[PDB]
Amino acid sequence: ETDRVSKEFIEFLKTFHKTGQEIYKQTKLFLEGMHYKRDLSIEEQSECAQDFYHNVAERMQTRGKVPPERVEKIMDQIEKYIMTRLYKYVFCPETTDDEKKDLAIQKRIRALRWVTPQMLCVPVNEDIPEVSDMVVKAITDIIEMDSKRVPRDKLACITKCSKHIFNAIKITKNEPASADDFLPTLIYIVLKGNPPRLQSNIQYITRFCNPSRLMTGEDGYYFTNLCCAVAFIEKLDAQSLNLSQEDFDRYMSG
Ligand SMILES: [Mg+2]
Repeated sequence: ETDRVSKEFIEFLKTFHKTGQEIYKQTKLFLEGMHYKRDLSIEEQSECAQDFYHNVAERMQTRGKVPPERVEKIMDQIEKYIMTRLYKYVFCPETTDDEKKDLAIQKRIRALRWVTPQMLCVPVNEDIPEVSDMVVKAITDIIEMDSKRVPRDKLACITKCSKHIFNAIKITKNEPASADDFLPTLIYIVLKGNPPRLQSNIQYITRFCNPSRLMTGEDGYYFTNLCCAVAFIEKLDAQSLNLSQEDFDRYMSG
């Protein structure tokens, strides 16, 4: 696969022949350097990648007189390339509590399989085949996030998931979904899906995705909601589900 990305990257840079070859050298040198920084904290490595993005984006416009309109495409090609290559080294580092967190969240979600959409006031009626299918399609995308290496592709999965969510809500209510309808539905989808390495995926995106795509409202709104969904689940309690500590503890055990 990576060879496919390398070919696509090299072929893509010839398109800009002049500046292209230059960017390729800079990119190859950045990776060579990251090899020597493998032992640093994931935060610092994230900083090297974030700086690399910034510095290369400001080196074309100037030295290459490249149109600020074509830059975006290029940057996406660069992220695809380097992240496709760093993935094995920066995703869920043994040097972080990423794995311990993936496990706690997984165990946590697995212990909450008794939580119903009703308890969460979720505007989703799975007794309606169409809605049920929307729900499973949503889960599919959230789960497939883990199989993607590039942060942008991981984001695309989150977006595809949320779009199935809105249709599930639309069909159930027979009208457009309200603002307050989303988050509860996403929490439900995550509870029923228990997405692989949820915490590692969230951190990876936050660490190596071009920040320009995370708080711009586009995929940023969806990403923020998923983080908010995980946090909601982490601290979910009796009152949270609209119950008395009594009931809650009953379910949680028996
Ligand atoms: Mg889909």
